[PDB]
Amino acid sequence: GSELSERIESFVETLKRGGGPRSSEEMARETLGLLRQIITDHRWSNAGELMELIRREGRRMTAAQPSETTVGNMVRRVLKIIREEYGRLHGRQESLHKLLTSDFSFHYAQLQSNIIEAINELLVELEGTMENIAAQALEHIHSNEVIMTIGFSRTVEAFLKEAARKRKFHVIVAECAPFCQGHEMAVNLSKAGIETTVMTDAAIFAVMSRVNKVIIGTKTILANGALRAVTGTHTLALAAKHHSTPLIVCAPMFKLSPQFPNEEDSFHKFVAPEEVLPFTEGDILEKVSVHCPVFDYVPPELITLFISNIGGNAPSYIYRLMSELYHPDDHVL
Amino acid sequence: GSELSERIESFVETLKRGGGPRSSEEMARETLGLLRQIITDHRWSNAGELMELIRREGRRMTAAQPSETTVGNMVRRVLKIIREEYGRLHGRQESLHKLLTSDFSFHYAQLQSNIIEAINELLVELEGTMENIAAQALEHIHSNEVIMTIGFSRTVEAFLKEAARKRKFHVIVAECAPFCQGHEMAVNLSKAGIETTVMTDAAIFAVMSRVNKVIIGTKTILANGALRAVTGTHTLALAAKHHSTPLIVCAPMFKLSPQFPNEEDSFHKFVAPEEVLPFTEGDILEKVSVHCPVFDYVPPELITLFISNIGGNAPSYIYRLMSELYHPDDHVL
Repeated sequence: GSELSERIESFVETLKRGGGPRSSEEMARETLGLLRQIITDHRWSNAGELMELIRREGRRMTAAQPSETTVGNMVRRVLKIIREEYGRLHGRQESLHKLLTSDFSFHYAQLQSNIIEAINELLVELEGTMENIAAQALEHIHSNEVIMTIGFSRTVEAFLKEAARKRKFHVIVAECAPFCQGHEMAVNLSKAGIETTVMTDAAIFAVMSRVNKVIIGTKTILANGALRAVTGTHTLALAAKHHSTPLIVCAPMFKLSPQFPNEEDSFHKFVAPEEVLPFTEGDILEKVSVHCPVFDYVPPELITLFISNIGGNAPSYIYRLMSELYHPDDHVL
Repeated sequence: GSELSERIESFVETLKRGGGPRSSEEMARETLGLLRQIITDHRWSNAGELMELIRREGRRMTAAQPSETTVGNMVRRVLKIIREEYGRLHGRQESLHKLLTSDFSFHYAQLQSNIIEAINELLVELEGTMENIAAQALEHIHSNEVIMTIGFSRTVEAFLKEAARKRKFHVIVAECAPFCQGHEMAVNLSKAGIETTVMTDAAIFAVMSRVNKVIIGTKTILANGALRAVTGTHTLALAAKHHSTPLIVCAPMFKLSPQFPNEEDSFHKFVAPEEVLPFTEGDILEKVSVHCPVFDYVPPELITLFISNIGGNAPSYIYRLMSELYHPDDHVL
């Protein structure tokens, strides 16, 4: 009751003010725990009331920070789990087969336990996602390869660290300006014995002719296979496509969002201009427009392969995965 | 004279039957020497008779073996030299300037010596073409590069041997089947300490993703910048273009031919089918048509740079280099 309300308010304020869970997996775990607490503590009779309550809470959390798609993905996953459990306990996707060959008000006592155990199984699968992704490193990295990365991705770091246990290769890291988090990735990889190079994004094209493949992380994966990545990733993808360099996206399954790139002006995250132009510039700041987008849109045609905890896939198959995780009626939320 | 006629007949029969000068430079030297002997021994009152007799001899030599463009190039170079000598001694290109602004057979008793000394200067410049081309190796090869070659080219071998004196790199050689002369190139490069790999042409597209640049020779350079190279070079150029891999053609200036790719069905050299399908196959040879083209046509858009004894040029500039060497009236010959 009161404790749940305080937790929800704290989560919303943390999302609004930034910070909090640095790891995306940690944020997904916290969202799943909050949803589990909402299901346990709040009073509901049938599946419809629970779905409406979850929809309202997910709407609030999404409006708190629209750029954090993991919270909305978790809300939609919980809604799909609830729908599946209700259909299994009560009854027995849109397609041509369904079109040709032709009510959540009922209450069941054991529905809540099934929902809770399904959520617990989802959390358990979430805990082992990084190791599952990293276990496929050897199938994609050969001897004396050159790998190009941008920013600081923990999944890519685990990928490269696992691959380095048995193979020798070179890794080039571009500092994702202004927040040059690529330096941390470079020093972490160098601490593991991998030979690493530090360079600015301005050189991404220049060295791209000597890169064998590109391995990057992402913030969100759209329904068409497009990426919401860190800024400068679109340029890296274009440079890789210019040289036909394969581009690999190491992204967990919980970063898939059933949204489409139709939305505008809310995609990129705009932060204070101080990161790009310091306040000490003076008078010229009065008549200069400074914009600092944090995220970038990458079209699906620039992506070669998606590596997730379930294996490797092409972007053209992403829709099917998105059909297996989310109900089409929960896209609007 | 009888000796000159017998030399011309021997040259023509050697061209018709194949073999003879293994290197292109040796064939150019022999053609220039034959033309000089023709000019000295034959009796001509004026420049017109000399030009017509040289045209007749060049027609005979070209008809002896059309695929050997070096002989015709030498004939046209000598004709242009004669034209320029006569114009300088007697008088003082098509362009808009000439169009807006707007006669041989005049004996001068001094043209022969000028022609002979110009031919001698051309031969002297020809002697040092290979070293001039190889002197530019260090400007195009960096440390730990990967180079891809096809067949056996003397100029590329000199290029790589000169570059290896100061730099360490990897060279991949594709055997130009059926005449697997790439084995000789690989062995020779390994004798110089360069690390080399032997592979078939079927693997070209398989390995171009790990190649930094492609350095190849050619048999002929066309007026539009196109190439007549060994069979299999077109697919190599297409694979390099697929990966935006720069393609460098190391070819001396005497391989430029003012002809255009309009000519068809005589471009490639067709040899006995024994090289592709052995005679021991038996009955199936009765109803099987097997063709063995020796040369391939490479469009100019697949070539990045031409390296010759005068430096580096783009294909789009080839026409100018072609206008500086040959008169437009001698293209038909």
